[PDB]
Amino acid sequence: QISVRGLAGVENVTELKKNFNRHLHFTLVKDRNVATPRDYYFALAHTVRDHLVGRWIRTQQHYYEKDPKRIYYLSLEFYMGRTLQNTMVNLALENACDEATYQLGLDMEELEEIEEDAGLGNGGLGRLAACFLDSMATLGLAAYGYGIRYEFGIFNQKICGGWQMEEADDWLRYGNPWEKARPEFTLPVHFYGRVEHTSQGAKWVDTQVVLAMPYDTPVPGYRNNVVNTMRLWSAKAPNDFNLGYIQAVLDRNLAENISRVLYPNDNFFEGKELRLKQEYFVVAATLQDIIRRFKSSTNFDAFPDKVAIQLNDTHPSLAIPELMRVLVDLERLDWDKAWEVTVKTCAYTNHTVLPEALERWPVHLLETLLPRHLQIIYEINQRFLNRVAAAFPGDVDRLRRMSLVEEGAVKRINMAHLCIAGSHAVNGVARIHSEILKKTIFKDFYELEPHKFQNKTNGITPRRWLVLCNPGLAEIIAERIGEEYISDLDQLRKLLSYVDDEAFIRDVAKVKQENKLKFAAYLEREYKVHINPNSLFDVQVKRIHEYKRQLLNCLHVITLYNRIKKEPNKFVVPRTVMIGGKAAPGYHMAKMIIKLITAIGDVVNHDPVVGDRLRVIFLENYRVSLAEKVIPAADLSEQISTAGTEASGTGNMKFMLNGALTIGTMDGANVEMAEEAGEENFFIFGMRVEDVDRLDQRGYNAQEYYDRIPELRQIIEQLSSGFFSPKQPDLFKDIVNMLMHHDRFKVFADYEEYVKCQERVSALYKNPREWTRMVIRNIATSGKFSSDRTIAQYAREIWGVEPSRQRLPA
Amino acid sequence: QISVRGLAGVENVTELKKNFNRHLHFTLVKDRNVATPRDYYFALAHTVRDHLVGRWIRTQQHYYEKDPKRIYYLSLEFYMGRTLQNTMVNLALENACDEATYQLGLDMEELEEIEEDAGLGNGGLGRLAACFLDSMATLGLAAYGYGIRYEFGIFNQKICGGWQMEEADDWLRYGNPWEKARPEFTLPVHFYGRVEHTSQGAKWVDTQVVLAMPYDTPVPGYRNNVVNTMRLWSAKAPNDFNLGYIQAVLDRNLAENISRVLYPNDNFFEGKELRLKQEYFVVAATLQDIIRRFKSSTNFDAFPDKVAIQLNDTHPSLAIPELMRVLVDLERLDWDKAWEVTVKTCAYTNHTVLPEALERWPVHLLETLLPRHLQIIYEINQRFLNRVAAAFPGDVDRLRRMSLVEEGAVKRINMAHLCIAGSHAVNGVARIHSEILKKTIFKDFYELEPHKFQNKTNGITPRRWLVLCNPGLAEIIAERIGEEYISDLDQLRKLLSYVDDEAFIRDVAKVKQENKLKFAAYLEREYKVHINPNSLFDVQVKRIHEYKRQLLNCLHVITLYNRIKKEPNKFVVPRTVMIGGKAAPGYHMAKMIIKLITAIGDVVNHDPVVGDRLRVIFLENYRVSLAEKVIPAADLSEQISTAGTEASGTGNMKFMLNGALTIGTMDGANVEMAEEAGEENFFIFGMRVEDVDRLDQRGYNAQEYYDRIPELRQIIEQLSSGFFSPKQPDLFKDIVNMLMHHDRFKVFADYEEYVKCQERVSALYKNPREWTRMVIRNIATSGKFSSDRTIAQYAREIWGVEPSRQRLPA
Ligand SMILES: O=C1NC(c2ccc3ccccc3c2)=N[C@@]12O[C@H](CO)[C@@H](O)[C@H](O)[C@H]2O
Ligand SMILES: O=C1NC(c2ccc3ccccc3c2)=N[C@@]12O[C@H](CO)[C@@H](O)[C@H](O)[C@H]2O
Ligand SMILES: O=C1NC(c2ccc3ccccc3c2)=N[C@@]12O[C@H](CO)[C@@H](O)[C@H](O)[C@H]2O
Ligand SMILES: O=C1NC(c2ccc3ccccc3c2)=N[C@@]12O[C@H](CO)[C@@H](O)[C@H](O)[C@H]2O
Ligand SMILES: *Cc1c(COP(=O)(O)O)cnc(C)c1O
Ligand SMILES: *Cc1c(COP(=O)(O)O)cnc(C)c1O
Repeated sequence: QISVRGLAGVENVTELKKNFNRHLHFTLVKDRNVATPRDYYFALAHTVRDHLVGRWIRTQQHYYEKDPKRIYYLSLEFYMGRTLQNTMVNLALENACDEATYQLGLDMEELEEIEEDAGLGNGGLGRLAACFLDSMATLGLAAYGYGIRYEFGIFNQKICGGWQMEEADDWLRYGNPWEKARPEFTLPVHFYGRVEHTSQGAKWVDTQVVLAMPYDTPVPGYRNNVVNTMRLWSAKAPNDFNLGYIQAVLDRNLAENISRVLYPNDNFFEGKELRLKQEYFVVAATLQDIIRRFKSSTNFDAFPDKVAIQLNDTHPSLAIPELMRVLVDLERLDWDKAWEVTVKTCAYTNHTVLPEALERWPVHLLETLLPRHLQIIYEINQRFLNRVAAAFPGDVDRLRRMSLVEEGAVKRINMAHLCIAGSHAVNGVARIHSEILKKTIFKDFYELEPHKFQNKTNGITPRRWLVLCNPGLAEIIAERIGEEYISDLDQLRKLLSYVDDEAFIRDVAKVKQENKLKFAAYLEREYKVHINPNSLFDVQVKRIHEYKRQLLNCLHVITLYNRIKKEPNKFVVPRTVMIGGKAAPGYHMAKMIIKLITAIGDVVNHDPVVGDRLRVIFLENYRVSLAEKVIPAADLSEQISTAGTEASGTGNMKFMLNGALTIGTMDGANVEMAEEAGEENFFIFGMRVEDVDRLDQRGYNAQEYYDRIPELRQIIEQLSSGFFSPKQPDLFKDIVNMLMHHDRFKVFADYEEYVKCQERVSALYKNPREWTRMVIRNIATSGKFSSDRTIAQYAREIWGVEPSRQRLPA
Repeated sequence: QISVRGLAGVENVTELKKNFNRHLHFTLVKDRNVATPRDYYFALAHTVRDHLVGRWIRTQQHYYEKDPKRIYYLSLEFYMGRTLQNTMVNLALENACDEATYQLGLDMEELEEIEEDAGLGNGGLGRLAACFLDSMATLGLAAYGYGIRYEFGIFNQKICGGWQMEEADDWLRYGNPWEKARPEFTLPVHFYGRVEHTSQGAKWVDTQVVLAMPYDTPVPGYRNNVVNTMRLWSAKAPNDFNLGYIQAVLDRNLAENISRVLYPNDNFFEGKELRLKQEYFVVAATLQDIIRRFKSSTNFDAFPDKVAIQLNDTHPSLAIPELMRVLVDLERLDWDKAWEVTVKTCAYTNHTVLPEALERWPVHLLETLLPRHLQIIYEINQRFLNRVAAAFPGDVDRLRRMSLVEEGAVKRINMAHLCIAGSHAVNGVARIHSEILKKTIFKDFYELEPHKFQNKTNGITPRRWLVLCNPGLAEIIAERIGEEYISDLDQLRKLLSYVDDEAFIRDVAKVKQENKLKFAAYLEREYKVHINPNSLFDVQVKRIHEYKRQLLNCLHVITLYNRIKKEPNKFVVPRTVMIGGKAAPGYHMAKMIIKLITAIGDVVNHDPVVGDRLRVIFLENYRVSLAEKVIPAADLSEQISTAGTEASGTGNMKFMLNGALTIGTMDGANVEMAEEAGEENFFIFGMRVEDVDRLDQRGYNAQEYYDRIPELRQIIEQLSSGFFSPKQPDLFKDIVNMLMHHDRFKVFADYEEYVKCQERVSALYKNPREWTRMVIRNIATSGKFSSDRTIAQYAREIWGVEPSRQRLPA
């Protein structure tokens, strides 16, 4: 059909069809008379994975021969989504497979919808990991993702009576065709025990063993024939484990629990033992692998020339004391040399602002679980604090603040402090966030080692997030400027010369309208609800969090509702307001916000006076595959975090790329997005970071806003009085009480400027042509936010390797 | 190489080779430079399973079109062993694959040794199930095996310091290439709840749901293109299960524990809840499947014309009340009609003599776990006892003895009683055992319903147990009489006309000698121990059990040792005595016997005066694949159970087929074996059943034997005094004490006649030609003990179906 989806050669289609029927028969053991859509999807998945195999083997072979420096991306989360379409895009098979399946009487789009998301992440951090792998493979880097193969990913969200219920994400039930088990590369991991000191140094003994079994998933680069590896570890009990008989076998589950389930907290630290086990497990098994591969090229001076280990937040911070443990206790390097090697090898990305998201592990946990690592951490602290004392003599307070050990009723290790000390590079994930790291939470560290601190602004892969999810927009762009932009997104600037082309204006608005029609129909088919597709699609999708201020949005929505009721016969620009996102199961307030959203919907969507002028939709089970559908359909992107709380954001970027205007605070990458597009082409409102700091000094009194803003007071009274909860009048008292007395995120402070700015959005939408010209200005300046740019900067400025766009042979 | 292994056509070999390299690449994702023997085995396994696929699909298709009566073999155990060689034998691929692998530079025999046993059974009962499936497929019956896919089969046995240690049998670690998951045919199974009575009848409510997910394994018939199915169920938690969050997900393991582990007791009932859950789980899920298939051909009169359900002992006895529950409560048939259908559908094979092996479930367990089933069982009992009262009026004692409910401190359901009442046929597994069922434990039932009681003497499949394990013997037989005997084993009688052929005598003894050489070398390679292969191979392999009297054998062994020491310079026929078998983990006495065996070995095998004249070897980890090696290597088969305790035995048959003479009691199928071969051609010793009964009436006094037999007294004194345990003098006091005061199996009573009969064995072995002529007489009359004969009798006399030897099209 469309050009960026590749060729459908007659040989190619014929071959795909015969291999599809071979797999249906031999692999699935079905005949065509009993197959279901699910079988057809599996037959297709196996057919496509076949084209990965040669490329994967030759790639891994090439890395063994050339021996380049190897990048290890350690993360506890990889939010991969579906693999089938991405594989077809990256191998230029999409049209051929479409054609092949079409001649077998099947609709490929319908088979694609059968694939489960690999939901091994919570949101932004996990998804960044996934975009990174894609960009690492596309830029020909010898890169490996390492993590945990959780049996259960992020829970499936049901809404029952307007409340979130959680169900186990049994993503492996039907099998994962994209993974290859490698039980032959199974490795031991140790826990508990104790430390013996000898003449020949320290010895970690009487440990419990858990086995780590790797599953490899291929990561195809974009049309370069590169296929990198994502290796995920699974926990298995040793066979002499606990070894009356029956109970011993059943207790194997205690060890295997380590890889059972993803912790579902977004920007929240929960200090549980099982989580610490998860962190050590991926670190211990990964480092053994790294070292094994290094030794197949007794001398570790070259280690940092052959190995970069990137830590995705502090979650794998134990890689630092583990690398030391291996080098000092097993390889018998002296401390100072081992440490040099460790620092030159490791680099730490911070993804975190909020104090309650910083990992601070109680010492008694580390003492029991990882006794040698705690000895090593203490030794790191002492040597580190000795350098602080020498540089800042007499500054005893600095010593207290910089210590890796926090004093308290419970002593804790500050894993962030461990990462800065133990890494040659520390970066944040957007310019304003990297500035905040230097000015506030890591000021002291910055003053000691200024050279370590960098910025690497985040990005998203334009393969999944343009070509894949929005083929029609990719196409009209490729019509004017060619295909090359897909791996070089800066080329979208060339679209600025089409900003006054009537035909391009028509095509951009046409694609948007088709995306809306298609998403609206998706809502009817799968969830029986009727949206006006000529309305403005106002969408806020991201995890449910106080700092992301879904509640500010709710206040806007209720304001529009009250304005319509006061003046029912006045014209207003119609909106479909859609909010979606999961709340962490233990976050009471996030769960209340979801409930308020659905409660608002029940009032607004059933008011006859409102008509189709205002609709409020809670989008259930927000995940990667739903993002691929709703983001191309959106007109307005809501990026409305309180200034200084969103480290970067990446949703923001996905929307800019996909033809929606942004309403947002000067937070995270919003700042850079506005700077790229021009402030005139962005709906910026509200407090800056500096304003928030001024408000904090004089004290945030929410009451002042309630007293001065009648529209706002009206809303608080409706919430309190049970306008939105007739049967439980007091349902939302916790929301009111928090907004009035304990709002860390200053929702009321931004309320007035948000409502005003929302009016400017409405006014522009009234003028389709100028709306669309502004969209073009956004798409055309979104180049910077390619994860290819991000990864090239990581490669050049941290890892010391040169990216490449040159294809391996096919 | 040899003829019964099929053709190696040039097309066929070329094709096998290319498919082996395709699977190595595409399936295993390896290149030839990094593959290990294990990869090669997997590539071969996938290549061979490919030839099963067409046959499996067409077979299952044919059964849907022809709609024959369907046989359901329900068992908690299927002791399958390895699948690769059996598949090749049954598809006539063995020589082609040999040739294909040979030209790739690989040794197929070495790849075969990499396959794990599927050890989903304890011994005889499980293995009979496996032989049955093979014979059902070979005889073209529309037959299905149903059971549980245990994650852990029978434990691996290590000997440490002469003691059994158990390790978890992680048979699935590397994947099972022979199974196909069918998660799409997942079915619910209910537990707990309670019963509500309504107007519309009884309702089972508030249940816990466990899902049953089927895995299908193909069962190829012998060269007929039939491929039947073995369907094994796995337990999965529903996704709303237990649904803080983390703990709920971890507790899914409670439900999945149902299919986690095989209970490792041989002829012993252990009344645990988890075992009862296993029994209901396979029954509930299987019956849903049976019924679904029946309904795709509201009227159940035809059900018994379209369905036979065979119960492998009482383990799936709940099929009877479950079938009633479905017919009465869900299908709303009246009781009497449902019952008729149930009786005509079900048939019960008893495998059990020993009182401690009979299943008697406490009522309080059934009350909690399966409340409706208990109501139904009680209703069955009442109606059954009403028929007893009418037939035997006034015989109140008979009522007590025949009740399904046993009265006691704890009330119990006698599952055997439930099976007789609820089945149209009840059979034992050898003539003498079926006679004992009619004369003692089920006398009362026999007098009520004489027509229900049958004999079906056991058998073994000559494919695994001759062709596969002993190709050289198969070949010399095929040289004289052709190939047809492999599916018609009665044709071995034709070998009687070769009993005085010098060339045949030479070939039979040659094959035996080659098997011994090969087994001896296997002992050196894998277990570093040096056996004289010119010695007589005296072997007793079977589970460790007091009733099987390994201890009698030990007494013989110690007697030979003491005779050598008394008269060191006298000639004796050299022996290698090998005993192997697992003990149940909780069976203290079985574990002591193993220890005594190794203790005897430590004395005898290190005595310089003994030389290579006597060796005692404990064969570690006895299992199906070890049986395939040692049974062809044996000269003397030890079948020495106390008369009346071995229901049948099947080891006995495997040895007769493979060219060993039998020393045995008139127990089990030993009686029929002797009758077939002639008593002159068998080493029969010891008490008959009648003798044991006489001894029981007057009282078994072990002391009398100890006082009258000096040789025996000497042995008891050595055991007591620590001759065999120098560092722990009293180690074996529990063995002595049991033999002297509490021997249920009357070891001393058979001692004298056993030693005498062992002397006759030694004397015959001194005359190779006459030894071998006797072997020929044994092999030649072993036809009856084919499981093809057994299954044909089940088909004709119980299931009402006609077997067939006609091939499906290829
Ligand atoms: O989406 C994100 N999640 C986390 C984060 C931080 C700490 C955690 C601790 C425990 C568990 C999960 C955690 C997740 N940080 C985020 O990283 C994205 C990628 O840089 C940024 O775009 C987001 O602004 C930022 O919020
Ligand atoms: O389950 C399996 N997955 C793959 C496989 C093959 C190629 C791939 C290419 C790309 C990504 C994933 C891939 C996975 N091979 C399989 O290995 C199992 C263990 O060896 C076998 O039991 C399966 O029959 C076989 O199908
Ligand atoms: O090998 C056998 N195991 C059992 C058996 C009986 C009751 C059980 C109860 C619980 C668990 C396992 C059990 C096993 N019976 C046997 O069946 C074989 C097949 O008919 C016979 O040849 C054996 O003589 C007989 O001993
Ligand atoms: O793991 C698998 N086993 C088989 C399979 C195919 C043919 C067979 C023929 C006979 C016996 C067993 C058989 C098993 N197919 C597989 O199904 C998985 C689930 O659909 C896929 O993920 C695997 O990639 C694929 O290899
Ligand atoms: C990109 C993405 C996120 C991160 O979005 P933010 O708006 O930056 O919080 C979260 N979840 C999913 C499913 C995504 O695709
Ligand atoms: C045949 C067989 C048995 C049964 O042997 P008996 O001597 O009848 O107890 C037990 N275990 C294995 C491995 C077998 O192959």
